[PDB]
Amino acid sequence: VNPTVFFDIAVDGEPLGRVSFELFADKVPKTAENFRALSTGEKGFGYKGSCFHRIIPGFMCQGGDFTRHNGTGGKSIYGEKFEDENFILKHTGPGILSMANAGPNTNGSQFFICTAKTEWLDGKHVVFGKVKEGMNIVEAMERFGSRNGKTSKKITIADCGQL
Repeated sequence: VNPTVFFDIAVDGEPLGRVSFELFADKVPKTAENFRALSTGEKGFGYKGSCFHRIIPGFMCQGGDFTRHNGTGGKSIYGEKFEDENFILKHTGPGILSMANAGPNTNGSQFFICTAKTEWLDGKHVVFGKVKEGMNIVEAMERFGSRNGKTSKKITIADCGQL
């Protein structure tokens, strides 16, 4: 019953593979719905064509800034920001999908895919999904990151939607 969405990833425009995510709409419905709708584009804006602007191997892949492409932009389907819905779910290991923010109750569209256990983010970032298929594709993306987060090739969401 929880929705599944997919990203088709490209590296300098060459297809890499597909990642799918289960979104925990049963526990964080408002946060899950934002990501779902941005993945389908159904409200007229969303993730298709956007990049992963920050990738730190052994930590996380960050994306979702579809307005400024660098970590300073994005917006949710509810407005420019929305509240921290709850902190029921924790950052338990690789494959966790969590919201980026700039302080309490500042969620927009940016997110990150953890590639390690990040327990120091518990209670500060809302966890709302996990990788279901294609964790190997996330691992492949990670190799284009660097310690300061700048990517060596352009990592883009070439297509996305709901399965």
